[PDB]
Amino acid sequence: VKIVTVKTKAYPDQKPGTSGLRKRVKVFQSSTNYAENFIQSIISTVEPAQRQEATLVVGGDGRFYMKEAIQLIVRIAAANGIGRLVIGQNGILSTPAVSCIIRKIKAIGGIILTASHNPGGPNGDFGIKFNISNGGPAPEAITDKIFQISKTIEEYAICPDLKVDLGVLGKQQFDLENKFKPFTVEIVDSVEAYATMLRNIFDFNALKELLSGPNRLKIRIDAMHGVVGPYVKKILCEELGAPANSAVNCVPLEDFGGHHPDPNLTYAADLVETMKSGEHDFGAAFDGDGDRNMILGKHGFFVNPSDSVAVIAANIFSIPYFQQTGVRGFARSMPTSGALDRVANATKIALYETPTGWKFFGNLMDASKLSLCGEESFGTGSDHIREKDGLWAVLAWLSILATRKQSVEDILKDHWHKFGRNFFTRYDYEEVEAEGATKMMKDLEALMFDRSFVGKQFSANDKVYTVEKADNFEYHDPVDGSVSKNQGLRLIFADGSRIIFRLSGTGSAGATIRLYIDSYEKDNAKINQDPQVMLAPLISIALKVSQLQERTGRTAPTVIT
Repeated sequence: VKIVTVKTKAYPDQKPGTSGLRKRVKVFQSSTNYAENFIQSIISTVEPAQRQEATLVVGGDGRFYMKEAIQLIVRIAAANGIGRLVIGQNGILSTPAVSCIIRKIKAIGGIILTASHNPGGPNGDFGIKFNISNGGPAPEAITDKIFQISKTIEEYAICPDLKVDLGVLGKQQFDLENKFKPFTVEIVDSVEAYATMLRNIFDFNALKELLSGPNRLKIRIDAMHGVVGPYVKKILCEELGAPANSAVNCVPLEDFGGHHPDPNLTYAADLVETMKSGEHDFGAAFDGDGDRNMILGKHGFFVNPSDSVAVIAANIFSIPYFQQTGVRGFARSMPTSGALDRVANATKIALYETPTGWKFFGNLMDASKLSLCGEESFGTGSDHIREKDGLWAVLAWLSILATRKQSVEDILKDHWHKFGRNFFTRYDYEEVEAEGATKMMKDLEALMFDRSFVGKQFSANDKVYTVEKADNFEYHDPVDGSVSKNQGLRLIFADGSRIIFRLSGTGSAGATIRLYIDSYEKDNAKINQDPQVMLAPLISIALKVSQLQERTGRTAPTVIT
């Protein structure tokens, strides 16, 4: 094969985010050298002398355009000097799988091809997510160096001619012009090292007895035709012996079957109506790249992502991996509820509150300060890898069910009766007109920082909301030293009830108003009723303290999660 150089005109908008360069498919396929240029930028952050002894792990969630994009990574990685590429078979490799392989084979980094929950197809999204040597996402320091290069690029190296076969397992060797070392591509099974890792984490025998045996937990797993499909079939059906019909939508489709891979009650409605009938005992779903998870009990019983990390924390020793490794720290993102904190307090194990997004988690896990962690955005994880893991949260749940021999609903009533219930909901108030939102946060800040603000009692119908604290939350990272300022408006009432405001604004379309409400409760009687009734005073109070409709006109939430 020959190494030929292509002259190129650089780009203004290729700024990689904390989740890599995301853009609608059209940008990639119609814009001359868009992809080619970004791939060559990623590769160019790798210093020349290290290219030969290096192995990059490549692979994606399976959406449209994944394939010739991988074929681009190959020819550019090859001309560029990269010694070896370990690609999942047929390009498939889930996000938790790509971290697990990087970490395992001691690779320089991976190049995951996933637009995560954002849809796929000809007119849907795409994206090049770069991860680094520890298996986690590239840090700001690295993402921006990719940015400085994407913007100033003149020419990229390529082997036009080179075309590997993604279906065939095993090693393929190619000879590059005037190069004394061959370029090695290596096709790995997509599920094997990942299931091998899971095998030493969990007790697959206890589980096999639970899914196969006389008592047979009748589970229902929907994979929304995303990357987890193979992994669900292989690990739950073949190895654990789950009846083949337990796995729904487990075949990788390019457009995810014309739908959104978002694991939430709204988007994964199909699974939820099927779960309503009562046959099944357990249900669960995952997003695009499968590092997110939705847990469901008999008849549809929604286990809130916040309460969930807290249940796995309150039964963590039921898992073989925690019993031999030890739990050296608990953690969550600030908008996520206080349920994990009622568990974390009971123990002399550290608890960290952090801004939204894995790097925060990642840094503590590398600093050996965190073992189990969660998010309210349907995210759960541990230090076993360096990204979140959908399927690992479902299996931790099945291991608790196996040890406990209780239904999911009873597990939550026991949790809320020993720990107390943090009622939680989330109001997504989509895209508003800039000027109001900015004002409301400012008036509320002026109101919240007042000399007479704290100590004051607020009320409506039942509970008295005495303000014990107030601020606009910022974080000082203990590891890379960064300070993430103004992360969210915080309202803290003495019993534990909170209200968080998160303004994800864009000088492009408009600005998102996120209303997060954590309402704690400890009464034996008040706990078992519905959250919308139990949170209602605190929901209106949020509107009466912020004076929400007053500067926006918005009545209802676009999405309730």
